Amino acid sequence: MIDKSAFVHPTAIVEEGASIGANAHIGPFCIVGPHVEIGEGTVLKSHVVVNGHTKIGRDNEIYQFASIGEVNQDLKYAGEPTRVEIGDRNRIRESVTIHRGTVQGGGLTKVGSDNLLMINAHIAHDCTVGNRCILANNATLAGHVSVDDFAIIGGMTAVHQFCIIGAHVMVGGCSGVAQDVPPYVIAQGNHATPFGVNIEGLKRRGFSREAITAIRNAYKLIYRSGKTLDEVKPEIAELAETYPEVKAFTDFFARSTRGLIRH
Amino acid sequence: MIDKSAFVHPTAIVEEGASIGANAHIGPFCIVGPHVEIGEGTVLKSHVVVNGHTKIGRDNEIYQFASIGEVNQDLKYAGEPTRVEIGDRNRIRESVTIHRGTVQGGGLTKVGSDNLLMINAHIAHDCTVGNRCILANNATLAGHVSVDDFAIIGGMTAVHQFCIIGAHVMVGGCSGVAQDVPPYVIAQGNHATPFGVNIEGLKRRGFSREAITAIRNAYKLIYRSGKTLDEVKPEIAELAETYPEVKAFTDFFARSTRGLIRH
Amino acid sequence: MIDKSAFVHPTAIVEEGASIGANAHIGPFCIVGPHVEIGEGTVLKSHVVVNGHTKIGRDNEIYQFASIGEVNQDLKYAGEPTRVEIGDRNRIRESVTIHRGTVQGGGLTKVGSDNLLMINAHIAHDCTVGNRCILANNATLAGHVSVDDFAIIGGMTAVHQFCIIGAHVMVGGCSGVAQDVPPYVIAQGNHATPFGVNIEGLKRRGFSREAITAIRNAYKLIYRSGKTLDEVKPEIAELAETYPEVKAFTDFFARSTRGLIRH
Ligand SMILES: CCCCCCCCCCC[C@@H](O)CC(=O)O[C@H]1[C@H](O)[C@@H](CO)O[C@H](OP(=O)(O)OP(=O)(O)OC[C@H]2O[C@@H](n3ccc(=O)[nH]c3=O)[C@H](O)[C@@H]2O)[C@@H]1NC(C)=O
Ligand SMILES: CCCCCCCCCCC[C@@H](O)CC(=O)O[C@H]1[C@H](O)[C@@H](CO)O[C@H](OP(=O)(O)OP(=O)(O)OC[C@H]2O[C@@H](n3ccc(=O)[nH]c3=O)[C@H](O)[C@@H]2O)[C@@H]1NC(C)=O
Ligand SMILES: CCCCCCCCCCC[C@@H](O)CC(=O)O[C@H]1[C@H](O)[C@@H](CO)O[C@H](OP(=O)(O)OP(=O)(O)OC[C@H]2O[C@@H](n3ccc(=O)[nH]c3=O)[C@H](O)[C@@H]2O)[C@@H]1NC(C)=O
Ligand SMILES: Cc1ccnc(-c2cc(C(=O)N3CCOC[C@H]3Cc3ccccc3F)[nH]n2)c1
Ligand SMILES: Cc1ccnc(-c2cc(C(=O)N3CCOC[C@H]3Cc3ccccc3F)[nH]n2)c1
Ligand SMILES: Cc1ccnc(-c2cc(C(=O)N3CCOC[C@H]3Cc3ccccc3F)[nH]n2)c1
Repeated sequence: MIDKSAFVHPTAIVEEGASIGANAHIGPFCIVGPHVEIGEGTVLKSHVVVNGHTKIGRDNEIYQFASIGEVNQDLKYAGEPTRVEIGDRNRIRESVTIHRGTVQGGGLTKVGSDNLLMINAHIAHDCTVGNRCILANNATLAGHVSVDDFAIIGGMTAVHQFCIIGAHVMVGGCSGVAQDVPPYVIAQGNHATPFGVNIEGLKRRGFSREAITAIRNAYKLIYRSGKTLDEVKPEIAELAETYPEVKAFTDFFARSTRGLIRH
Repeated sequence: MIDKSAFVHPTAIVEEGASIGANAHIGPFCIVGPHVEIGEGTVLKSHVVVNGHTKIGRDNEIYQFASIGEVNQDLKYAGEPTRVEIGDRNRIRESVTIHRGTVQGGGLTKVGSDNLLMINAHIAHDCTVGNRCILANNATLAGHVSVDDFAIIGGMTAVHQFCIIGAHVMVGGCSGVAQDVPPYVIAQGNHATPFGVNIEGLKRRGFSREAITAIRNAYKLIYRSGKTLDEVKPEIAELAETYPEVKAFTDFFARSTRGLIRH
Repeated sequence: MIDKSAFVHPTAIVEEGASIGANAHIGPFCIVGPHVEIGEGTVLKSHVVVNGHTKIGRDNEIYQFASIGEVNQDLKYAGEPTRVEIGDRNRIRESVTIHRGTVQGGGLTKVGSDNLLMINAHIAHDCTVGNRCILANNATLAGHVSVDDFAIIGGMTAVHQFCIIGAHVMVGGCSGVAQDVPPYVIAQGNHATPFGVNIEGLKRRGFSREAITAIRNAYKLIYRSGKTLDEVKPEIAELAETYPEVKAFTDFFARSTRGLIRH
């Protein structure tokens, strides 16, 4: 159902069954498939393809030549009716691609809210992007990658399948990420290695002096103490008893499957 | 001539003289030039530009915002009527570009069959891509590059002009290839260097234990023996007398013009 | 005003107020905003978006899926009416993006004449590109970058914000530029470092033997003498008293804000 207050350009092709919310705008030469839902106030500028079983939230801005919901590039995919979910107030720039999930990977590619996906960023099948993230130009996620809240990935950088980019991470440009990046960490290189705590990001986001200190101490446990990760996990959990921000490490360790990036 | 069983969307622009085969599908807002031939069952999803003297085989899937047959980026090119040939059952993803040849380089850009060209892959003028290859996102070939059968090139990787990517090669992501890559070799880095035989690929493709052993021994001759390439060529040819798979090296050496990638 | 000799395809959407010059060509499915000016003989092939306060010169060739004048990606930008200027005889290839300026950065993104911007090159807000430059595929400029006359940037290479790529520079592919590159210098790597004078480029462009020698001597002052930049500046200025080509260094030093790339 197309809301009576939505605008659908006469050259756009919105297939019967698509749901277009109030005050949405479907610009010229857009294609919107029959299983697409576009939330209130979302704008497709022009020349946008949205198809598949794809739900898009409110107040998104999707720029020309983006492809949202499309068949993924996993050779295992065979046409099953998988899904994309995109939240609210995202800015999805020219030529961005966001691909539907695979049955094998759980069936869902998900993007949260308030993200900035720059030109030609790629969100592969079964990726999970959180809130307030930035993918710079040509930042490329293989399948099943997690980009956690507030994480930022610099231009030309690619991430190997299943890797986790932890919350508040900053990955430099021109980098290649092959393992998991703990929350709060700066990473750079080919392959990417850790370069300390993203102190400036935490400062700007209202983390206290005490919390940043505890996070730096947890970083030192992981990377400077010389202990094994198995040894430091209970020490990090102990630290989190006083500084709850440190629990992000514990939660991340439980999800990590590829080991941590290391010097 | 447009086959009576082809579908041409009313918004597509197929110029008189284009040949569109049985059960092909030309989606919305596609442009097809008058010297284009599109084979039986091939689909142009939407927003595809195909022009030049360009022949496309059967059962291809070409995704939105791809540009096939276009004027190449070689400053030497002056508008001569050069050609593109594309085979069968390729998957050519969003924003892929495949450019026509140059007179100077032989007049022909060629792609075989059963290839997967991921988002924004670039096939420059006078390139030759074989069968069953994979170019991952943003993989970029300069002019005159050969990508031989079954070779795979990882995301963000670029290849310098005239280089050969040998059969069954695996080039990692985030790499820059400046010299020729012998068949069966894993290559990675900036600039790319060899990292052994692509054993897993050969195993999956039905190579025998004996053949893989011979290929590993030829690899050692090239890279571990410490001899010159001129010395090892007859030794590799001798080995190929028993193990025909090793002849791939001989054939490659004869085409190689840039020297081999080396540690 | 649309010149009576301009061609505007019936499927193109040229908003009232756009200025389209004599013998310009606006191809199918192009969108041209009301504050756009397109000069005599310029061609938009098809599927081109041009908007914003954007002035484009004569005899340009702009290929499909390019976005010229669009809202920039700087989170500081808030919709102010900033500008793009593009000169004459540029070749702007598929998927190139050129974004409008920011008030904070001066309000203007500028491109000169006779440039070749290859597939998916990115010109960010407030960049200044000169004349006769080449950006290869996926070459990506952050905001406020200067690319001076005749400079060339190889494929997959990105440039950090505010950096200057000096006149006649050659930056290799697969590189990441984080500081300023003096005129006449070859740069390569991640991060990019200097590799001597671009002798072949200067030779082809009519620089004299004496001028190239003086430029090589200025390069040695900067990078081989072991002196500080403050010491070498008057020595370079002294050299420029005889060889005016060396004044390019002086002019560059005055603009440089990020320090020079260094071994
Ligand atoms: C420095 C870091 C650089 C990172 C660069 C990342 C670039 C990502 C670009 C976006 C891609 C994304 O949209 C799709 C994606 O990631 O799909 C894959 C899917 O996430 C995965 C898991 O579910 O499975 C697949 O990847 P795998 O590598 O696990 O696939 P595979 O095991 O089927 O191997 C694919 C090909 O590689 C060959 N191969 C494999 C291993 C080997 O050792 N040698 C070899 O040749 C093999 O013969 C086959 O032809 C999937 N691929 C394919 C081609 O099917
Ligand atoms: C770590 C590896 C990274 C690899 C990255 C590869 C990225 C490829 C992107 C796709 C490009 C492809 O679509 C087109 C292509 O490759 O064309 C060229 C064509 O394959 C070639 C051969 O036939 O000839 C040309 O390349 P060359 O480098 O040989 O050209 P040229 O000799 O004319 O030089 C081009 C410019 O470089 C300048 N130059 C050259 C040499 C030098 O030492 N310094 C210098 O400034 C020279 O002044 C001129 O302005 C062609 N180029 C141009 C710009 O005309
Ligand atoms: C090896 C070299 C690789 C280079 C790769 C370059 C890729 C360029 C791709 C094209 C981008 C271009 O079109 C737009 C652009 O460059 O805009 C920026 C604008 O040129 C700049 C100056 O005017 O300002 C901005 O960059 P900054 O990095 O200065 O921005 P910021 O200080 O607002 O920080 C942005 C985010 O980074 C976070 N941050 C910052 C610093 C830090 O230490 N940690 C951290 O997390 C911070 O929380 C915030 O969410 C602008 N960005 C944003 C996202 O607003
Ligand atoms: C020296 C160095 C080393 C590695 N990388 C860089 C580098 C990377 C970006 C870049 O991609 N950015 C996108 C546009 O906003 C500007 C910037 C913001 C940003 C930074 C880091 C990660 C994600 C981001 F969004 N700029 N310089 C610089
Ligand atoms: C550790 C490491 C080092 C270098 N590179 C990598 C790396 C490269 C890719 C990648 O580009 N792929 C495309 C999507 O399918 C997944 C994968 C398949 C693939 C691998 C290699 C070459 C071509 C390919 F198609 N993933 N990790 C990883
Ligand atoms: C060995 C090495 C190291 C670093 N980089 C390379 C490398 C880079 C390009 C490339 O991007 N080119 C675009 C297409 O014309 C061909 C070439 C011209 C060119 C060269 C350098 C800078 C800008 C350019 F336009 N080819 N090889 C090679």
